[PDB]
Amino acid sequence: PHMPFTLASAQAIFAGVAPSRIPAILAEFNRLSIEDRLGLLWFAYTETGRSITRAALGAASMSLVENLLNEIKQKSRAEQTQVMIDIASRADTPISRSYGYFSANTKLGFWYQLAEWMAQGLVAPAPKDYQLSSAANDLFNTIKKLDGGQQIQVLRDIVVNMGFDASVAPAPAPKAEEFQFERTEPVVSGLKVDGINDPTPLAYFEAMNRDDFETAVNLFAEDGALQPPFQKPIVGREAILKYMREEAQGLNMRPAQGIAEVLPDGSKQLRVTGKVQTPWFGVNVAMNLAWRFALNPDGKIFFVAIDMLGSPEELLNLRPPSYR
Ligand SMILES: CC1=C(/C=C/C(C)=C/C=C/C(C)=C/C=C/C=C(C)/C=C/C=C(C)/C=C/C2=C(C)C(=O)CCC2(C)C)C(C)(C)CCC1
Repeated sequence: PHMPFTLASAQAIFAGVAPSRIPAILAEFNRLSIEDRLGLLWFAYTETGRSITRAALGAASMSLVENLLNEIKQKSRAEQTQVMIDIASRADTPISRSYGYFSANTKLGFWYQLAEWMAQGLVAPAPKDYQLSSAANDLFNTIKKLDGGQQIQVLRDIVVNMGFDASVAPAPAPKAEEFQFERTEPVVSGLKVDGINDPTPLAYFEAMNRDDFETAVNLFAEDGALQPPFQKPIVGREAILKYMREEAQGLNMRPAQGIAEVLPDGSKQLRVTGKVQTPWFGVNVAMNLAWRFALNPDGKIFFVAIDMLGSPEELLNLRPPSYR
């Protein structure tokens, strides 16, 4: 009584989340000292900071970054050093709580602008000067082996999980942290995805590529879910649309091959792969992704998982029975 999908059985399609070195890297990072973490972030960012899109965030998000960074700027070098520690360790402090309330791209923008100020000498370069442990230097080496997309996904996971959240069920973020980006490249040309004819996943890509989230969210079942890489599923159309507006806007998605299986009741499981650009890096970083779709018999998306991949070989279709 495989059908219909539940969230669990949907999560399990095509052997579940694509295998990755990222979880072990994040777990190892989280066991380091706070100084080792900040120092490693300085070096990790020194690889990738050149290719970051300058001036990416919109006005309202930039105002939040700049207000908080102002409060930081007029602290002493010692207090500034301590504030980076408080945020990075998710300490209960006013500034760490303020950071905790930021949507994800506002958090990334905060550190971007801080890193610029650290270069103007407007803020203490304490991360630059931290003495890394062997464990930290070993982890650095491991990270440098990841592909470009994997490296920025590690940075992102680390940055967005910083700050203190005082509430177990916080409010949705302000409507001004929505639609943060303005596109630079033309919308991706009408997709041919070798192996995928089903109109649902093709409409999904078409809508997301032109920021048409009203279309995209209406492709979901009422109780449908969207699972971002190494994140919990976002469930129902209200939550999914809010998330799409906050975090899935301005992406260029180039799925190019995939496969389907039809279940006896007409449900369908699909796994599509290809390359995606984030407005944070533009054409500079092509992330290798897989989308795993579970469709109900009416063609609605019950579930879509987005898995971060690491290699060209992971783009190919998986091989039953184990889906390797
Ligand atoms: C901290 C720190 C520092 C500064 C760090 C800085 C400055 C880091 C900046 C990092 C940035 C900017 C990273 C951005 C990463 C963005 C990524 C990896 C985006 C991936 C997006 C994906 C994969 C989306 C795919 C999706 C698809 C395809 C769907 O179909 C549905 C939606 C969605 C799931 C969204 C300094 C140096 C001061 C030292 C002290 C500590």
